[PDB]
Amino acid sequence: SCATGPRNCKDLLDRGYFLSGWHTIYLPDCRPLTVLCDMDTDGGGWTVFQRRMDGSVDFYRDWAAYKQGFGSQLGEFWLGNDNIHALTAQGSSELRVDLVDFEGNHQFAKYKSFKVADEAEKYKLVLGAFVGGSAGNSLTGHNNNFFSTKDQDNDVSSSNCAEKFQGAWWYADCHASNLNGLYLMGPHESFANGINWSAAKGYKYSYKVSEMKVRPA
Ligand SMILES: [Ca+2]
Repeated sequence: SCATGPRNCKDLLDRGYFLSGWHTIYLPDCRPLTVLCDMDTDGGGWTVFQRRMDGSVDFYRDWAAYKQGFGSQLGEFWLGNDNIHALTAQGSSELRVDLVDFEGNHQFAKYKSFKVADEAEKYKLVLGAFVGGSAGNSLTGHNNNFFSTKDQDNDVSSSNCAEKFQGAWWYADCHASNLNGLYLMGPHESFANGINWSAAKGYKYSYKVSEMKVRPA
């Protein structure tokens, strides 16, 4: 129950769950949620809120879809903005982004803190210092931006970034990263509308794998 249950994947790691997989955690208001724990990468204890791997799931979705979450525990998913807010509300959480290209290269980026606000604040990103990683830094430029989807434009562009770049993100005008973009399978001719992390592979290369995950700082 909520009284003794784990709050996140680090609690689960501490209790001896050493394999990655789906486990029940209890959010701050006691709402139970099934989450994916990455117990392997970089010490383990990471709660995964976004996964792309094969293009099986459509990510070009509306506000309601991103709010509640969508996809599959067996594959690709977005955990949901209400869930991500709740998970990052208590304490301080570090963010790790893991990427794999189509050539087999693994790259990563790490940030010292990560929070998303509530729906009233349009799931605004509150991002701490870049730590490092082979992927470089394509998220700091998104700090303090609201989340936007195709049907709800909260970006700082005269354009509709989510529609123009075919994703959903804390778009500014418009992006350095676009991990909820189209699954375009490596090099693409269209500009900046793929699973792009521009500090590493630029605006015309879409990654094979994306994983976004959090753990107590
Ligand atoms: Ca706009």
